[PDB]
Amino acid sequence: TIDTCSSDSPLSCQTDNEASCCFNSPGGSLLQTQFWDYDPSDGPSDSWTIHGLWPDNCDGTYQEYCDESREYSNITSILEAQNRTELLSYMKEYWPDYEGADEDESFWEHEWNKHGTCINTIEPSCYTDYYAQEEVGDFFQQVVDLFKTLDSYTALSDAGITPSEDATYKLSDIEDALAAIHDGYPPYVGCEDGALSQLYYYFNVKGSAIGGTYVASERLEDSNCKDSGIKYPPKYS
Ligand SMILES: *[C@@H]1O[C@H](CO)[C@@H](O[C@@H]2O[C@H](CO)[C@@H](O)[C@H](O)[C@H]2NC(C)=O)[C@H](O)[C@H]1NC(C)=O
Ligand SMILES: *[C@@H]1O[C@H](CO)[C@@H](O)[C@H](O)[C@H]1NC(C)=O
Repeated sequence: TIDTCSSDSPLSCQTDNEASCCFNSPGGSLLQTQFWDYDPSDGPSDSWTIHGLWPDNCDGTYQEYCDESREYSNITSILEAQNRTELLSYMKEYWPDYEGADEDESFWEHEWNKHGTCINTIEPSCYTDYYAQEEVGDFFQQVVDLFKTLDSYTALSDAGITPSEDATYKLSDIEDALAAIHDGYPPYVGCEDGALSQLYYYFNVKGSAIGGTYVASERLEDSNCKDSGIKYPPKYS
């Protein structure tokens, strides 16, 4: 399985170290991203859903599509062959493609192909007793594991911010509510058509992107929402 690194490994971006299986670089800013899909709606009525996990450069630029030799068109088959049946079921529910389950496969391919291949600490050479595409399955499990710790809907709700046909909301309230689950660092807050739509939670990493310690870090992009008037549309309305 993946190599392990010391829990006092140096923090990506925040320190100056050499890329290795125990140092995420140049992709040292890891973004756990989420969606609020209301039209069409997906996922539970009271949960956001997974967009992905992206390695950005420390300056906010990013690499994409970093390894054509490890791009795939069969993520669902890879997960089944690895017996990750509960992970796959969870993905269908919490990492949906909005268009429908039949588009889930292409969405997951996109996320692995585009972004997973750019996570340097995930490469096969970072494994003991590697088996073909082990890191692909490991990556999907890690996204889910991080997502589970970032329950945006509850954090918002606890701050009095719940989807509504009529209520509208202030950016800074949205930001503060979400910062409370992220060590005081707000996520990127993305709106569409004046509706709350996307979140990026930024982290730096001690050790490997699989299994290392994810440390809440400062957002490298703030928001494209207006300061107020933000709609939080109810799902399945
Ligand atoms: C998913 O697709 C990949 C890419 O084709 C499969 O891995 C290849 O398997 C072929 C045919 O068995 C091997 O000869 C190649 O060497 C493999 N390529 C790599 C990069 O490993 C993989 O087996 C597929 N997985 C499942 C479960 O269907
Ligand atoms: C999945 O189970 C099959 C059949 O038991 C086994 O051959 C295979 O090695 C397993 N793979 C993993 C990753 O657990």
